[PDB]
Amino acid sequence: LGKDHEILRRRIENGAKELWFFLQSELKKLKNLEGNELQRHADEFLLDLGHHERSIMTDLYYLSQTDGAGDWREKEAKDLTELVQRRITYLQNPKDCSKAKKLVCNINKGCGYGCQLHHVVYCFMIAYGTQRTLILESQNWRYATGGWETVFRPVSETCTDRSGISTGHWSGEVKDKNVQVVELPIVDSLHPRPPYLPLAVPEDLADRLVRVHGDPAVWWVSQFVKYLIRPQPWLEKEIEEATKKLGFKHPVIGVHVRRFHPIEEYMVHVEEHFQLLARRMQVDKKRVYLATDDPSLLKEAKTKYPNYEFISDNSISWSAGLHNRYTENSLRGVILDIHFLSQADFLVCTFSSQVCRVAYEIMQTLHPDASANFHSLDDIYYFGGQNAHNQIAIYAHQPRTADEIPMEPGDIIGVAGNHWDGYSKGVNRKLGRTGLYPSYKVREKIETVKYPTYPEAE
Amino acid sequence: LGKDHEILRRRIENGAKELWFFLQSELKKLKNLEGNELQRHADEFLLDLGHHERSIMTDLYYLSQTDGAGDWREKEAKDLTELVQRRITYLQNPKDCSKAKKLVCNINKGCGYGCQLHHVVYCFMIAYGTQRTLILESQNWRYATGGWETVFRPVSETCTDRSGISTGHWSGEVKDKNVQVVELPIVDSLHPRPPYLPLAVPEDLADRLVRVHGDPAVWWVSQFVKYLIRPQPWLEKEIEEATKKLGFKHPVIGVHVRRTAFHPIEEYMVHVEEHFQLLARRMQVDKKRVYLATDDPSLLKEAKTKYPNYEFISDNSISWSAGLHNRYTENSLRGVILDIHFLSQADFLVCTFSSQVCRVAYEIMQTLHPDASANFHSLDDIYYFGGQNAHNQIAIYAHQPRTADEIPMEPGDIIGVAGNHWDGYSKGVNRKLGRTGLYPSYKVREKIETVKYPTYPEAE
Repeated sequence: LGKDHEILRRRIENGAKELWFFLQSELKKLKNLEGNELQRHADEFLLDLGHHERSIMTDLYYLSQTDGAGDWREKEAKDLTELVQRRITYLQNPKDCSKAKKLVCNINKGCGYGCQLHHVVYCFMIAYGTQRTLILESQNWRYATGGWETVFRPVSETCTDRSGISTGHWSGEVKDKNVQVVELPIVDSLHPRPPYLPLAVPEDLADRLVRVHGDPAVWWVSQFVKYLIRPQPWLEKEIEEATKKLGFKHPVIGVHVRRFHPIEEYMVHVEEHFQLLARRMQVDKKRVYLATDDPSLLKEAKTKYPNYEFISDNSISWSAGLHNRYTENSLRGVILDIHFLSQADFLVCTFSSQVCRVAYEIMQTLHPDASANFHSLDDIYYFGGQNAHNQIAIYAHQPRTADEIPMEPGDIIGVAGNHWDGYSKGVNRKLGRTGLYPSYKVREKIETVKYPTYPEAE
Repeated sequence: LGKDHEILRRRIENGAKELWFFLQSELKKLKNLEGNELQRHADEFLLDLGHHERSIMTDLYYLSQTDGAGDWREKEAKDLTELVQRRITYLQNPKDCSKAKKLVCNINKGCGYGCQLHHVVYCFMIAYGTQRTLILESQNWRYATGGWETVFRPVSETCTDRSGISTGHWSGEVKDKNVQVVELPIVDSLHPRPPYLPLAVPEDLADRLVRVHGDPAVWWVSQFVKYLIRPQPWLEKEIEEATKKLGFKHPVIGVHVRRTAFHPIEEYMVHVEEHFQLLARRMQVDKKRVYLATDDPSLLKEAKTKYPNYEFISDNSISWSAGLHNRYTENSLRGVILDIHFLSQADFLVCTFSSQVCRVAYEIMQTLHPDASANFHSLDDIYYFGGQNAHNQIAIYAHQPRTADEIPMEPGDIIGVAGNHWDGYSKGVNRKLGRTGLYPSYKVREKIETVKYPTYPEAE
């Protein structure tokens, strides 16, 4: 046992105990107050509770790093991603492309870039589960009519055509067993649905992922996002150029405001996380990378928060003007916004937005475990077309109001979202009742699927 | 890293985060309430907070045990005890008693049993640090005039005689280097004071102690209590007989109510009930049992009627099991020994640490578990040893006072702690500023003190 590990564990334990002592005393005094004197004491109470709670979270962070734990998690998370990327590269590059089993995906889904990119991810994951090389068709792509390879590297180096003896639309893995080239439609009306969909994770990787990562579902999704967005050299140059031009530097918190939530809703979580980071590092300046579709928000945020340095992409052209002809005008902004949001140390946004979801997923590829480096103002993490997200009640709950649902340990709860107020909303599937329940009284139900493991990739 | 260790660490982290969400939401609702709506909401707020807080503590307990941590902590605590007890046994049993350096302690201090036992402990710790065999003088002991050896084993098997070529009262370890037999007085007016006193721990054990125990100071004190209270075979049979006669079984919480400051029984039982609610999260509590030791003869009846679901066990004996032993021990010694025993054997201790008896029980409790430093709640004082050196802390987070009763602090300020008010604030002196007042208990860290004790390597 590590000495620092035990010191930190006891201070976390005693810190939470002193917090319980503090809460009982101040709440007792709070009961004998009225009116304006009650307002001040409650506000001072909350300010004192914030620093106390952040000291517990700080010791918890030190605990996750102490006695070689941080180095092991970086090493283990690096081996897991290198294993998956090697499996994907092996699948994507068969020796003879003319006799390879293939799955065809068309990027031209009737939606925006964030939704279109998630379409190819859902394509890629199903291709991975069916042992089919992913062939991406992207002619007349709305963001770059030259195709996908105009911006990113091709999804394969040896097999990029759709030649084969037989071709058919998706109708089932067993039914399409002897169909060489299977065309996959959008997830909206896919039938039959294979098991190779979020939020399940590969059964052969589940034990190692749960040990290393707080949300293995996003990590699995992120491995296909990571492979897809391997940039062409010109784009890699542009990204490095924008980093120098914009002065993107750490520490920095990414904020994505899609437009309704005022800027103050986003900033109260930015200010709170900067106070947390200040407990364990020097914060030279509070930096926020602002990505928004509201052009009047940048000047609103700068004047409302004069002690914050706001970094944002306002360019009307690529660094090299030659690239303006091959990419649609709005592709530059979304690629840069998603990049810098994914590079940030913390992400404040709304997970109902595809753009923040993509940035959150890429963030998981840049750190051993960045599952908690976010705060969404509405939805929890999800993937379009995922199977049902279920939780398991660990502690009993008896409803206080009619809006709450009862829970017994072992009950399967289908969560709709987290209200970030101590309660979550969902359906108790054992009863068919939908309502609120304490968020701490449930745990996540991690699903697994028997994927191919591709032993030849070694 | 172990999988359960990582799952528990995250659930503790996420459980604390959801607690912060819950606190922010409900406190914002409380700001817009009046009268009975405010009272009823806060009470339901407290009830929800308690269960939520106990789930975090429960996960923290599981964290302390996962992936072989519990078994390792037990074997390491066992090795540290057997090492110290070997060193004490080696010192106390020299081959040639006539030539051995000695320290003479007289048990007949003008105070009660708890105070007298701690006097010998303070003797034994100094004798350990000065490499002198402890010679215990206990004739006309007010609890057993036949001597200390009437109840417990003698402190030595080979050297209980006080012969030496020279003798003198304590005048300092340097001046007494050639005084073979040194008489040590009470700690009250001891001059000069040696470094072998609480709350410092031996520096050769300090690293392993901090790694394994939450309060190494009590553990170091408990080693000398453990060696002294080695019972004679008849006392060992009495304790075994009283255990069966009282029905003492686990789980059980020890409660000591000394009333000769007054605390109502509810002041103790709120922490008794809270700890049983905690234990009910990780074990099936067949019955809420309490061992009650008190100097108030009417309290046992009061506790039974006010808490009908509790099984109250207490010492009520008028004599030993074997009546022969009544003739050699004073009547009150039986109750104190049995109370200290069963309080120390309890899974949790609720009392007032200003009472010597509860402190003795808390110290002995440390010899019964790997780390029982947190298995208590005192209604007043924090732990202390009579005559200890200044108990200091180190401020780790800055504090700006809100009221005139608070003191400011900066990281690194040595804080002399006077006590913990158990309301989030402690009371002490900022020695840098010379100011005394309140400060948040979580903003300071314990300052562990070390002393170069002899290590007695020949004892291996």
